[PDB]
Amino acid sequence: MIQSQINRNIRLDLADAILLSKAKKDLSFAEIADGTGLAEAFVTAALLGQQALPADAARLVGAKLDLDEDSILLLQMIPLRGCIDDRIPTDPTMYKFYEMLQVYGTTLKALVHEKFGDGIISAINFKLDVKKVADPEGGERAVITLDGKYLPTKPF
Amino acid sequence: MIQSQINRNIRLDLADAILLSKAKKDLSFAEIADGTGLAEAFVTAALLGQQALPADAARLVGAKLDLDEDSILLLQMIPLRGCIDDRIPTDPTMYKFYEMLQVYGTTLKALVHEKFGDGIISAINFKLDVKKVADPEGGERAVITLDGKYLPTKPF
Amino acid sequence: MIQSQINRNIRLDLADAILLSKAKKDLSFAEIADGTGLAEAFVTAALLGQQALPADAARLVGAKLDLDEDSILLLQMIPLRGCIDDRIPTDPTMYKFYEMLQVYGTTLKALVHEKFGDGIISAINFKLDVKKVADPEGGERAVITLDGKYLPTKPF
Amino acid sequence: MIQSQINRNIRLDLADAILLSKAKKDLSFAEIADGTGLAEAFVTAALLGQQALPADAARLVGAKLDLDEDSILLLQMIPLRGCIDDRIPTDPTMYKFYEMLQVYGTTLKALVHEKFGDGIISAINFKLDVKKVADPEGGERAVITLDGKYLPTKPF
Amino acid sequence: MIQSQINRNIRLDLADAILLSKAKKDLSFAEIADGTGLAEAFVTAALLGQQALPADAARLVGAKLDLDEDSILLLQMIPLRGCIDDRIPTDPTMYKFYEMLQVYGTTLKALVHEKFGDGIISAINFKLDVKKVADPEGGERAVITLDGKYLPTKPF
Amino acid sequence: MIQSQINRNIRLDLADAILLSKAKKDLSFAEIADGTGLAEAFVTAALLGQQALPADAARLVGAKLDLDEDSILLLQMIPLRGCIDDRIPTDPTMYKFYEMLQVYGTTLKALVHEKFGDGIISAINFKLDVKKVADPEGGERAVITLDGKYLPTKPF
Amino acid sequence: MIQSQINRNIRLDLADAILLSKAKKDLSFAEIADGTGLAEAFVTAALLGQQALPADAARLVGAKLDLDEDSILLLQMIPLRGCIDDRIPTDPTMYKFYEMLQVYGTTLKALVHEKFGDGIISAINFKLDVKKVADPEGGERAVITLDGKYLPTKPF
Amino acid sequence: MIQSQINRNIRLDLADAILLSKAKKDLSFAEIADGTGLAEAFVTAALLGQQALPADAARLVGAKLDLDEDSILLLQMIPLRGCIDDRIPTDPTMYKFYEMLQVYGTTLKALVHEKFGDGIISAINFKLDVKKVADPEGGERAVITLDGKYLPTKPF
Amino acid sequence: MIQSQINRNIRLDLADAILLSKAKKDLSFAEIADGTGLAEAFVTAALLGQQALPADAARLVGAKLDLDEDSILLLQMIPLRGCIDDRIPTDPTMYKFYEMLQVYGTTLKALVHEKFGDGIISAINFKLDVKKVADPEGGERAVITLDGKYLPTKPF
Amino acid sequence: MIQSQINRNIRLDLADAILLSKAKKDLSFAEIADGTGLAEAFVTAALLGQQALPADAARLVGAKLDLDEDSILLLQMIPLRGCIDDRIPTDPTMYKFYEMLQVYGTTLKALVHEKFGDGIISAINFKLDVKKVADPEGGERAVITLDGKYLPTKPF
Ligand SMILES: [Cl-]
Ligand SMILES: [Cl-]
Ligand SMILES: [Cl-]
Ligand SMILES: [Cl-]
Ligand SMILES: [Cl-]
Ligand SMILES: [Cl-]
Ligand SMILES: [Cl-]
Ligand SMILES: [Cl-]
Ligand SMILES: [Cl-]
Ligand SMILES: [Cl-]
Ligand SMILES: [Cl-]
Repeated sequence: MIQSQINRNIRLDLADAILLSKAKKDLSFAEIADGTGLAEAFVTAALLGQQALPADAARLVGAKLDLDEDSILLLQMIPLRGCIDDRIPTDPTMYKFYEMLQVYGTTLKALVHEKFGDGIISAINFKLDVKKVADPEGGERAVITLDGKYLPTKPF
Repeated sequence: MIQSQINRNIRLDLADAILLSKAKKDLSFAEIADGTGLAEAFVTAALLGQQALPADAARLVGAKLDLDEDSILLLQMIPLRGCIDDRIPTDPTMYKFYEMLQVYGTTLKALVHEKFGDGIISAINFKLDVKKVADPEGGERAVITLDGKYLPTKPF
Repeated sequence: MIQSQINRNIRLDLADAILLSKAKKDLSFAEIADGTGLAEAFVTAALLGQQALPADAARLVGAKLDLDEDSILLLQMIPLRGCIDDRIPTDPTMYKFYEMLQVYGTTLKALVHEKFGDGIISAINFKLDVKKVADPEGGERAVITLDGKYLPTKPF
Repeated sequence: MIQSQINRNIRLDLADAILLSKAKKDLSFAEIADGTGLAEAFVTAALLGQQALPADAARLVGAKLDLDEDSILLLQMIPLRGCIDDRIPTDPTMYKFYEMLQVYGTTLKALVHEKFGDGIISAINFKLDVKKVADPEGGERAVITLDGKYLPTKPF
Repeated sequence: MIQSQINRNIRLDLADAILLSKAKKDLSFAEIADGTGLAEAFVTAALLGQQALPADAARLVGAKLDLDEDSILLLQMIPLRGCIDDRIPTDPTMYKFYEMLQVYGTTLKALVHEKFGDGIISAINFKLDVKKVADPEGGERAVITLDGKYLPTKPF
Repeated sequence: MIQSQINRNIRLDLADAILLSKAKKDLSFAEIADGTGLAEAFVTAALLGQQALPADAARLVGAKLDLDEDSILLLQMIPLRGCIDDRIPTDPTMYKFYEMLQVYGTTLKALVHEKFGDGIISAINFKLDVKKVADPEGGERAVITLDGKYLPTKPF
Repeated sequence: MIQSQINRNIRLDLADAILLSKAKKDLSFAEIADGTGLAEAFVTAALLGQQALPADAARLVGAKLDLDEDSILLLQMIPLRGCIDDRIPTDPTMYKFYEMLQVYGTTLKALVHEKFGDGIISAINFKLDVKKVADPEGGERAVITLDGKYLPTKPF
Repeated sequence: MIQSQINRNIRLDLADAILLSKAKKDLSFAEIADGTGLAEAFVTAALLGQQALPADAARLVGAKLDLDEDSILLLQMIPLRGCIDDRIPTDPTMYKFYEMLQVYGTTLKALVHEKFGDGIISAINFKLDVKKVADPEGGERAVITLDGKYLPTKPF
Repeated sequence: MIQSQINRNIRLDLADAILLSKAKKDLSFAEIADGTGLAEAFVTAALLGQQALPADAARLVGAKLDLDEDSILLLQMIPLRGCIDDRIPTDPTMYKFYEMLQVYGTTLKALVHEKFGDGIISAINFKLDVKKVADPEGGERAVITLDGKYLPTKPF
Repeated sequence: MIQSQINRNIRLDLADAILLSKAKKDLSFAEIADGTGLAEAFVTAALLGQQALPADAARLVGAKLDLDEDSILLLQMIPLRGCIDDRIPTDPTMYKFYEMLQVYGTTLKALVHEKFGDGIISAINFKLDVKKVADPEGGERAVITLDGKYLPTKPF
């Protein structure tokens, strides 16, 4: 039977223990998500308390990280989602995504309505991925792809 | 000589004036960006107060929207950027982007450090586009691509 | 061409003007929505800056309330949604709905997960209605029906 | 003799103990509420620290979840209600109920005053239920019914 | 037909107009409420935008303050209630009532539960009055009486 | 010699222990303050961390609740007062009192200045009591009396 | 009859007009307060919207600053007090008094409870002055005296 | 070698242990500071985590309160200063000093600039004392003196 | 006589006026500060409402920007300082100085105490300059130098 | 393989442990960073949880401070950065750098755009140093140099 959480700190504590294990084993997130059938981002978001793993993926990543039974079971719980400590990120890496919203949120609204119509892009019916790409000027670029279903507001 | 703003309300007031004129003339953002050299997202951001237009583009959009000279000039100022009224958006369209951060923010961090290293994805060396694609299962998907340069932290 | 807002105050200023005109003419919301083809909840929300009316409905309610042409046009814009002044309602009537969330919000989470799965009830593919019902123990009850599409989260 | 709580953290910690014991036993909220004489939504709220169970119900559920006597006693205490961590939910499932308020809160005010009068719909003399039903267009909808007593403001 | 507001500022602006008028006429609130059939605190609350006046009362107080027709009309509207600018009062006279809550809030909960049970003291079915008495050790005391209906929460 | 706290959490954890003790022994707040020479509301506030008990009261309540000697001593310190977790109450019982302030707070200011003059009603030279009184329309009413010294501002 | 305000902006806008007049005329606060029978801290605070001037004083300053009669009448009304824009000063001169509270706030408490007892030092029955006095080590110090009554807290 | 803190809770936890010890032994702050050569306000602020003791003072107060060597050493650390839990005090005693700033804050600024000039009054080159002075009209007055160097701003 | 401000919006509104004027005349801050005797950073801060100009400088920049006499006089007032609209900057250029404090805040504390001792670095006895230095690796750096006086805290 | 953190408290707790060890051994930060290859500001930031140490440096400082292996590993993780407890610093030493931003933030934007163009100064590609210079007038000045790469904004 589906089980769900109501206090994010139970899964966030476990996130921290997972990350300590990961480090001691010198693991990558790519290699933890290998063999689960599930994208890097999805599996990583789960370890970090933001998705549920199916029973088999839970058992497999739990094997790779030496997790007790209670942990493997926590990973299959539907989480109380929300990874930002207090609304606005302090961490520069995370912050720059928030800054993208402070610069473009209204343009994104404006252009979503023009191209699709009244309503929203889903973050539920949704995938993302992060791709490292060569910058043609030297260095590297991240291509983060947000792929969500257009959901129209339709009048009643 | 480059000129800059310190109070966002001046450009955000102009943005409202622009949208009314835009509505009266029944224009699209695609049409307004036509003949500027500049991507739709970049030109939309500027009208909405989040980017400067070069003089030529400013005159060009300004003639389309029948803007006065002060307005054409304001559009060339470097803005006091920040489009969200009060940190967290109320508007469902804008809010879903914020929610993507609440679900994936720590995943984006984790994976950025794994793939690139210690540093950040730029919001300044950056590009975004919004693309509509049909959904195999019916409907339209929005694919929003955030494209930023990786900037490493290096020890000193 | 679809036109969208970015500053809630334009439509909220217009809502206040509409509400004064309404009261001068001694109209109900029922009678303003009558003839539009649209549900009284929808037309009301539109008046109050939270939905867009189609042009014909905008002209009808325009004529009823004696609104000018720019006002009828504003009523057709896709709003910057968000009716609460500062996140938490101060008004007792509005506040009690919030209070229902403070009491039942985790129970709603738990029961959505058990009855539907991992995901959300949509507020976009959505309708609500308010019905007066006699209370067998004297007086009147409000039955408020919130009706939204289940959107699952599925792993990727 | 009636007993009451002043710090939510005591029943919320108990909430988390309950959900782990629930998860370990692979129980459902429906089967914990069975035999209590009480709605599923009522008993769940109580598990999650938002209502008091009567001693008979507290004893029945405590023996389902193997809880100690101090816990069975806590469940009968009148709680310090408020399930939301910091005012605005971060969890998308919970958040969408809040989003319903951001969009329709003033419509609900307007329509309660129109249909009932000056006053409020009670969150106390109140019930709720959640039903799953097929959507004629395909998929499933949730029907959440909020059923409260109208309490008039009467002048003095 | 009943009419209601959704932005407190329209009625708060009218409050400031009422009070300038009152000052110029050197009127008290006792005198404005006289002949109204309504308690001083009720009529005052209404002038200050926190209650609605019946039509006769509104015309009567408007006669005494020389208010235009729209104003007399605004006083009959159901207000968007909430007199505190930004949640916590800055003004020392108002702040003390807030302080009484910081000191006695939890005692009031405890003693409401013990004396009545699980539920709330109504703020809607409610009367308020302020009485000046002599202090036995010299000076004056304020005896403020909050008189609200007990509404139990009962299981469902 | 007089002893005082600077962090509310010491006394509030103590309150949680007191309430647990109290619940086991199935005591009321009536019976705990009995024998104390002090008003029910004063003694309850003290147990809840919002008042100091004198040593004899501290001893008498400590024997009834079976508290250790360090606790009986803590009960005697002058508290770091402030019972609301985070400024606004989430609990519907405590919240109605905050709502009374949102509706009537400016009316209280206004009427205080009219009856007494420029200054404040004391919450330190203060008492409160709660009484049940049957409502002749049916059920029960809570009559809460707030009784505070008037303290004028006088120019200097 | 005493008149009072409920919106601070009305008196704060007047403070701004007073200050520009005061500058045009190159006046000091000492000169404005002279011949008034009142301390410069008191009179200045009134001009700044935080105290009420008695009628005589009000007419005296109003003459100095060339104020209209509505402004002289406003200076006699009882203000909605609170001079800090948003809880915490941004101004370095003002902020430093706030920093004195962050460093020494708990000490002040501890030492008021030691020297006087349970209770508070008044900000209402209160005098304030500011002296420039040379520093024996060189330069100038500021000596600011907060002279307030001790208001005890005792059982009931 | 000078040592400093970055997390206030280490010294604030110690502060609570000091106060429990102080109470158990029934000491006063005047007697803890006596023999130290240091002003009572200074020594008290250090005990409460807002100043650092020199090593001999740290040893001397540690003897009187029976503290361990880890504690005595902590007392000598330069603290992370900030005694107010969350910006605005909840405690009536501490709050009144905050209210003094809400009333007199702009006046203190206006009178600093008049009497000294453009700059600030120091909270660092600063002392404060608290004297009891009986009132001509009866009871006692607290005369708190804030004595800080004046630091001008001057153009560069 | 020294004249000071107490509402930042008067000088910030002027700041905007100055900025439009500046842009119309296509002037740099470098050139406006020329001839005033004052550092470009000082003169710019003044224009932006964060410093006062001496009469002569105010009349010079006044001539340059075509300001009227009330303005030239506002430029000479001691401002109510604080340039950030709502505590945390939204603008990427201003935000990165805030991020400097989030990353290095505690390091600056720790190193200040190690190198100078207990106390602060002044932001009043202070100056800053911004200098463009070529980066060896390609492009440009800004070297921003903050030059403040060490003000010790020492006991009393 | 690179390891990163998502919860600042793990490393902020280690920072507290480091500082106590550091206190006990009476070390300075200059000594701890000696032999590290790395600047003092860089290494201190790392101990305080705001930078990652390369393995050799981690091993060195761990030896000096007697840190266990889990700790030496932690210091190599990429941190969840953000040293400020709750956005605005309470500590006077930290606070003055925040005030520099409230006074000069917009001046820094302005001069950055004039001297470099549209864009930001990096806090990532960044060096920071703190130096003591004798004050020609008497005492010591702190010169903090912030040295960051300029990152331009250009249209796409
Ligand atoms: Cl969604
Ligand atoms: Cl960037
Ligand atoms: Cl949705
Ligand atoms: Cl209710
Ligand atoms: Cl249900
Ligand atoms: Cl109610
Ligand atoms: Cl008081
Ligand atoms: Cl008081
Ligand atoms: Cl200082
Ligand atoms: Cl300073
Ligand atoms: Cl950067």
